[PDB]
Amino acid sequence: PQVTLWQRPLVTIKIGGQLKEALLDTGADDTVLEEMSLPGRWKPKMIGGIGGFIKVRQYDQILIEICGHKAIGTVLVGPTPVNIIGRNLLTQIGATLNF
Amino acid sequence: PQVTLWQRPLVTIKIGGQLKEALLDTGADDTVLEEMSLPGRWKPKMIGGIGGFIKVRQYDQILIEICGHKAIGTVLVGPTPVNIIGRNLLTQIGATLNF
Ligand SMILES: C=CCN1C(=O)N(CC=C)[C@H](Cc2ccccc2)[C@H](O)[C@@H](O)[C@H]1Cc1ccccc1
Repeated sequence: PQVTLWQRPLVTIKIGGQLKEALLDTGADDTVLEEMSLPGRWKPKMIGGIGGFIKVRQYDQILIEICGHKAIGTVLVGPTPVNIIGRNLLTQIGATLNF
Repeated sequence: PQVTLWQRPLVTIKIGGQLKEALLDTGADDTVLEEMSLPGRWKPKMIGGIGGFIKVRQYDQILIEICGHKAIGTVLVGPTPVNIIGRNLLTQIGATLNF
């Protein structure tokens, strides 16, 4: 859909069987979701924001349905306040920005 | 234009007669800018982010030109790694997210 930006662009995602809201974020290179339980193995990596660097777990090959469109990619879960869908998935869902 | 999200959506702003490069960021509610010289009539504020809080100077009624659309709004200057155009301005250049 076209989303305007008078409101936060939130979408439901279904991930790991769980349903969440998540912010569509063209500013973020990566997708980071708050702690939740995901299956599979995983690695520790850390990422920056404003404010500073949080430690996180890299999960690869993980399947998300984002607004129902589907996709697989790396998710980082860790201490965010908001679950963020960043350009690695926004690209598979085919998102664009138009001005 | 239409920005595809393979690469970061960087754009040039002219702000206070200085030329910067910034990120069009749909997940940020405000515009925050690295430290720079502004005509200093401003207030303390603190914005939150990933990985912590940072402390910013709030200026409003700043004219910004973000591509040749001028937009006027509140700008938070402060210790961010990257200049970020958030939704308060994007709505003013009319930007949309689409998929
Ligand atoms: C990867 C996420 C870090 N990040 C943030 O820290 N902020 C903060 C910007 C205001 C919000 C995400 C956010 C929104 C609301 C609450 C918490 C986080 C932006 O929307 C994100 O793109 C991004 C901007 C950024 C890019 C590169 C280096 C530093 C920062």
